[PDB]
Amino acid sequence: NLAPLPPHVPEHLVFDFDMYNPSNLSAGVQEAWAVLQESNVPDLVWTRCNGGHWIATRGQLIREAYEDYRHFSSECPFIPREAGEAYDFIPTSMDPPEQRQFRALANQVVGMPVVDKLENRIQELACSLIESLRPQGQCNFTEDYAEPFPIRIFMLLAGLPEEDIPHLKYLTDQMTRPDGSMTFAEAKEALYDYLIPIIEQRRQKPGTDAISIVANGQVNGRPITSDEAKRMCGLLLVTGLDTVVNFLSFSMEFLAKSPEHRQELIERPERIPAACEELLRRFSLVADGRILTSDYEFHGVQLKKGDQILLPQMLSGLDERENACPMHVDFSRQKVSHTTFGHGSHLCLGQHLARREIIVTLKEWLTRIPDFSIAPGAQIQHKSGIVSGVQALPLVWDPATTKAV
Ligand code: HEM
Ligand SMILES: CC1(C)[C@@H]2CC[C@@]1(C)C(=O)C2
Ligand SMILES: [C-]#N
Ligand SMILES: [K+]
Repeated sequence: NLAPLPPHVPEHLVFDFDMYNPSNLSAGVQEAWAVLQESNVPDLVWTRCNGGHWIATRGQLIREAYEDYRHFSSECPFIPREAGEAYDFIPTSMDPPEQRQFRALANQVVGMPVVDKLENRIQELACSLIESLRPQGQCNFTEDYAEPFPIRIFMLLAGLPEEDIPHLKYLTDQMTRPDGSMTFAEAKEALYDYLIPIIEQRRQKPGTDAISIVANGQVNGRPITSDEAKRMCGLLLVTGLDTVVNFLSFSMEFLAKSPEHRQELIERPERIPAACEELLRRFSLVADGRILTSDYEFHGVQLKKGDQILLPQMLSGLDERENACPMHVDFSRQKVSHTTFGHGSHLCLGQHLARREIIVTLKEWLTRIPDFSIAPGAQIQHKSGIVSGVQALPLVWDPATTKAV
């Protein structure tokens, strides 16, 4: 239901947006969040949904808030409060100065130099998945590619068996888009239950995989603790299993619906990187936030110590103040402004991996299956949460229009 309005919040600022089930969800998840940017809606509103919390609705305030870690702390970054309180992943639950030492370690496992180590495997897996599908003339995109492609790359990098994917993917989904079977804290404890013996094993007998690297790592010249190792590795599983998986489906849904845009990339494949950036703006999908460390007046609004504020990464690039005609996809857009990978000191470490996976998917799919569409009569359903997503994506094509490479 709606939580009682706290005394410090003016009634004129209330807008009861539900981030886990927004009212306009049938029109598409980005469209549903974009209701927060309609002419009647203030820059900063309070929703009584999900325990009650602020929402910044415009890219200027979202950016400003992500920059100001002094007032807007990452200690409690998820809504609802019980999720944000339980949330203890590293580095994401930490503020500078303490956060930074852990970033460098995490960067060692998921950063640009590891994208180079994985380059050929990424390329090979994309091609082999797509070639297997190509003659079928149809697929369920979410299960047949969007999941297996980034997840199998992640499980390889982490040296975890592919048979563990259904369990880990269930747990990860409960943290970002819960179905009600588990609280965030239960899902977290089950993820840690999984990781504890693995971290033990790999500190005793280190391998080359990402878990071994983290668990035997140093932070600013000193040994990482077992606890600390567990809390990153937890973060890495979540990051490996959810965002790219969902983003791929938004992108491919759009391409299936937009022959002109597919055409553009088939005829001008050099535009694929710019196209990746524009889709990252248009189909942005993350929304977490921060907790107020003290009473603070922010843009004429009185925020109180301990208030949660949702700072939707998704909204900055959709803000017409940042990008003209923001719901239009324009691969030639001159300045693509977005905060899809976050903003400030927690800027996504995985972004170089993500872009590689997106760019590879677009190139290799369009090479083999240039001409495809949504299955006739299918209605595509989205789901909203910390990371929003696509429930299912049935595609079809004529195998006669495809090319085995
Ligand atoms: C399209 C795909 C992706 C999107 C949209 C995305 C988005 C984000 C966002 C918005 C944050 C910041 C959260 C905050 O400020 O509270 C973040 C942090 C992070 N991401 Fe990603 N991400 C993607 C892919 C990945 C991948 C594939 C990995 C793993 C290889 C990854 C690893 C991380 C890590 C380790 C952090 C934490 C950095 C820190 O807290 O200092 N991300 N991501
Ligand atoms: C909000 C995020 C995208 C960011 C990386 C994974 C994620 C789900 C987090 O818990 C922090
Ligand atoms: C990041 N996910
Ligand atoms: K916490």
